[PDB]
Amino acid sequence: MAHVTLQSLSNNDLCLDVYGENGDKTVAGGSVNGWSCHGSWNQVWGLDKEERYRSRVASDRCLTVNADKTLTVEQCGANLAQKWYWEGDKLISRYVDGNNTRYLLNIVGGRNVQVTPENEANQARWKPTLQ
Amino acid sequence: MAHVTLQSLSNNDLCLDVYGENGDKTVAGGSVNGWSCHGSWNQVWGLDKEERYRSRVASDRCLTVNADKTLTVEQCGANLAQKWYWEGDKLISRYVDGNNTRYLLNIVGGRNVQVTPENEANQARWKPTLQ
Amino acid sequence: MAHVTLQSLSNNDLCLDVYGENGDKTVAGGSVNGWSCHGSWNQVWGLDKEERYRSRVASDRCLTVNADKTLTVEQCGANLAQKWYWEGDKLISRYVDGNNTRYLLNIVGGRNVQVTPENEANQARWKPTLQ
Amino acid sequence: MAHVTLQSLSNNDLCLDVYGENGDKTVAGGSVNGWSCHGSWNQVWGLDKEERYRSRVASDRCLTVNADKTLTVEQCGANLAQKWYWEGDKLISRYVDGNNTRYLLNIVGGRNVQVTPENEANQARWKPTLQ
Amino acid sequence: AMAHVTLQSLSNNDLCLDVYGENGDKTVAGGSVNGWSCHGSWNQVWGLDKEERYRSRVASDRCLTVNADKTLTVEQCGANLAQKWYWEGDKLISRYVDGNNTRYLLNIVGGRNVQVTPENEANQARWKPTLQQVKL
Amino acid sequence: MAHVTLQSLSNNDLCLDVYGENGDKTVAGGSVNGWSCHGSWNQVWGLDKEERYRSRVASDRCLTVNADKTLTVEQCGANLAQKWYWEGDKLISRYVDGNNTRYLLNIVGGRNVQVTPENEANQARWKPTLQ
Amino acid sequence: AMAHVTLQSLSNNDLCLDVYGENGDKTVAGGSVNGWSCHGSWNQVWGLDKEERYRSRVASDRCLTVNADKTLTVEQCGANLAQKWYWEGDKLISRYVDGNNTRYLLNIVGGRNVQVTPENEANQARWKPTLQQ
Ligand SMILES: CC(=O)N[C@@H]1[C@@H](O)[C@@H](O)[C@@H](CO)O[C@H]1O
Ligand SMILES: CC(=O)N[C@@H]1[C@@H](O)[C@@H](O)[C@@H](CO)O[C@H]1O
Ligand SMILES: CC(=O)N[C@@H]1[C@@H](O)[C@@H](O)[C@@H](CO)O[C@H]1O
Ligand SMILES: CC(=O)N[C@@H]1[C@@H](O)[C@@H](O)[C@@H](CO)O[C@H]1O
Ligand SMILES: CC(=O)N[C@@H]1[C@@H](O)[C@@H](O)[C@@H](CO)O[C@H]1O
Ligand SMILES: CC(=O)N[C@@H]1[C@@H](O)[C@@H](O)[C@@H](CO)O[C@H]1O
Ligand SMILES: CC(=O)N[C@@H]1[C@@H](O)[C@@H](O)[C@@H](CO)O[C@H]1O
Repeated sequence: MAHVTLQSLSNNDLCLDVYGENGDKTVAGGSVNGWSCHGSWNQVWGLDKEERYRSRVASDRCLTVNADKTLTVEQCGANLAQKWYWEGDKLISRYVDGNNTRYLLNIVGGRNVQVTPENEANQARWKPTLQ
Repeated sequence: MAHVTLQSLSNNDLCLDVYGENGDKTVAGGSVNGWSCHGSWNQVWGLDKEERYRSRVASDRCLTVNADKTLTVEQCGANLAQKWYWEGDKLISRYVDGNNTRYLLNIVGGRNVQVTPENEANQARWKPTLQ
Repeated sequence: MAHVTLQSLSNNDLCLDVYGENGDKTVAGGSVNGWSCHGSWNQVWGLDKEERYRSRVASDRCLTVNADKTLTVEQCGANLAQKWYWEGDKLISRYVDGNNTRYLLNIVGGRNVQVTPENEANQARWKPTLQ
Repeated sequence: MAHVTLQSLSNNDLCLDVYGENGDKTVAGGSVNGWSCHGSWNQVWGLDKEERYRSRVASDRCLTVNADKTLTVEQCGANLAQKWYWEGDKLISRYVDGNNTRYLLNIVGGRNVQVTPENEANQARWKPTLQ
Repeated sequence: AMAHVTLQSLSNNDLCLDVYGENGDKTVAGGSVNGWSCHGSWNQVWGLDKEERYRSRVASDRCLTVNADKTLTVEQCGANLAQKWYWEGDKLISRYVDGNNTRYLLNIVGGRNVQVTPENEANQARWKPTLQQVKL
Repeated sequence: MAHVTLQSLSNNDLCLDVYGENGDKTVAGGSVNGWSCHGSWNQVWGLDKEERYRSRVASDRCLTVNADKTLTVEQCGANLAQKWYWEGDKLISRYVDGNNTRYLLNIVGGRNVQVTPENEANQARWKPTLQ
Repeated sequence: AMAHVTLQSLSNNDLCLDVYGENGDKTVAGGSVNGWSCHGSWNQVWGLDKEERYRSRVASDRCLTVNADKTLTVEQCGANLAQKWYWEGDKLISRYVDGNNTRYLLNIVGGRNVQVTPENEANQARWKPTLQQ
């Protein structure tokens, strides 16, 4: 498995970053958003055999689409909300709902990163960058 | 032969699952429907050389299309109702009837899984996943 | 040479089968038709270098189209009535006559296998199946 | 050089056959026509580097278009009337004349084989069959 | 392996991308980059690294960098898209982004001045990376 | 270099032939025309690296297009009138004039062989045949 | 080790690119280049180097050069696009640029005169790099 940073190509310096909870980067349920690139453990990810992006902050922390379309790290499971695949420079969630849309990883403003309907995902270019 | 789980890509957590008959998963004629993924043996399957999906619940149990379009596990034979092939993420039965239609493995509501005429199969995406 | 059964994809359970004559399945001139699949000696065939389908029932027995379009096993010779080729899942005779048509291995009714002019051959899908 | 029989696909049992003259199959000028296939030497042919079809009846016997469009075996020379090429199942002579036409090996009635203008050659399908 | 190249214009009969430096010193961080006639010295040799940065051979840790005013400098190497470059045929394209919905191309904007320019206006923007033997 | 006869496919027996001058096949300026095929040295040719067809009649004799479009053998030089290339069964001269047409080796009547404008070259099929 | 080629026209039955030189001296810098019948002497032999220059065998350091007025000379070798050449099929195309926004092609412009000509006017512009060795 390749350890990578997930660096935005829609912003001059933003990487996908485990904010954590109250300084604690290792906590289950910790928030994920954007930050200037520095490649510390909370910015390194690995894509496993189940299409989950595992964080290097600790064991058993997977990038997770939440109901409100925000991002956290959570214990790894089988949910499609934890599955990801690439199409060119688009990073797409396998998450499904009644809206008949694919959801793309996308900068929604400032350092906020969420998933956004494909048609409306305007800052959704990423590069998996080998550490 | 590769042992796989058959996970839905049309539902955020559904796998093809041997319910059995009265809690007994090994019974011939036991029901097959959907359930959340946990990869126990009643959710593991193997596609043999005769295009049958063998269940790991016990020997000689093949995924079978019934006349009412529901699914069971039965003793393995030559019937087309036990034969399956992939097209992309669609899992297609070789079963024929008087409808000039192919039948696709499909979620028809809740955790109910059946085969549905191709034109009407709108929750019929699956991913075979190595165990 | 691959030894196969010839199973219909147009009928849920029918294989090309040597019936024989009066119980005797080794006799030249023995009848060929449809039966449920069991893979026993009288359902096993092999396509030779001369495009003949040889039967496992005895040496020197070839699948043969007759005048009236029924099928028998006969001694192997050079006649086009004994030559067969595949186009996708269609199995076609090289037999010629004055009727401006190709003849396809086909099911008419439910139990009777014969060859049929192509344009009327509505249940003519087959699968050569190893073992 | 691969030796073949030249079997018709427009007739259920006809091969190109050196008749000879008065029982002698080896004689120069000997007639060529059709016969049921038996694969003896007077039905075996080889395409040489000059595109001549050499008969196995004897040395130096090539399939030759005569001025009346009948066929004989003759001593091998450079004339286009001895040159042949395939195009699908059509076997075409390089013979030229003022008729703006290609001449195809063709059954013209019964066991008579001649070459015929392409737009009128109705029984002109052949298959070279390896021995 | 990183190839040492000159970046020669195909839109001007004799212009290479060149570290001007400052005050005669070609090694300074923040030194200007523009065009000059080709001579292939170290301040004209470049190498594309695994992070898509064009490193100058003039000194360690000098990367071709798009500035806010679209001029070019060499700067200490980091992660910013302003230092990332990719080829499409003979166009050398910056990964720099802003609100103008455009790609920026390496472009001669007049005389020996080289900047990046919006794609639809980049008329002297053809380049050839040319393998250059480097003397130690 | 591969020695060939240049045999016509537009005439049942014609090969490109060095006639010579006064019975002498070796003379520079000797005429080239057609003749029945016998494969003696005045009918054997070799295409060299300069695209010249060298005759085996004698050293330093190349097939040459003359201003009047007749053919000779001449001392080998650099002129395009001595260069030839194949497209399919057409043999084309590199010869140029102000008419902006390509010239093809062509039978123009009986055993007369010349070069002819491409559009009008109707007996211009050739086969380079290995000796 | 550059392959020895002549640059022979396919638009004229016998014309090669040829260093005329000056007053019989084929080695001189700024020597004129035009056409002549093909004889393969060193003033007609060329080599394409790694910088896309056609070097003449008349002397060290002599490259085929497009001049401002579109005539051709041999000159000391340098980096100028005016000395760079590439092939597309039987067209030999210069990298020279100017204000006209055209590619320039090696072209016969009358008798033995060879220049470069704008692409869409170049009617005697077919060439074959012909191997000598
Ligand atoms: C080096 C490091 O961990 N820095 C983190 C940063 O990546 C980001 O997560 C931020 C969120 O507020 O907090 C910082 O402490
Ligand atoms: C771990 C396990 O076997 N769980 C099964 C489940 O897969 C499903 O078959 C369900 C049907 O009602 O019954 C459960 O007991
Ligand atoms: C089990 C078995 O072999 N059954 C054969 C069947 O294949 C078919 O040929 C039939 C025709 O009457 O005869 C049976 O004896
Ligand atoms: C076995 C054999 O060679 N049979 C030949 C047959 O091929 C055919 O040429 C025929 C002509 O009338 O004569 C037979 O003797
Ligand atoms: C030999 C050399 O380095 N020449 C440089 C040139 O490359 C360019 O940078 C110029 C900037 O004004 O200064 C010159 O001194
Ligand atoms: C064997 C031989 O060389 N025969 C030549 C023939 O090929 C042709 O050139 C003819 C023209 O008149 O003259 C003959 O003498
Ligand atoms: C054999 C030889 O070198 N002849 C040259 C010719 O190549 C050409 O350069 C010409 C220009 O006027 O001058 C001649 O002296």
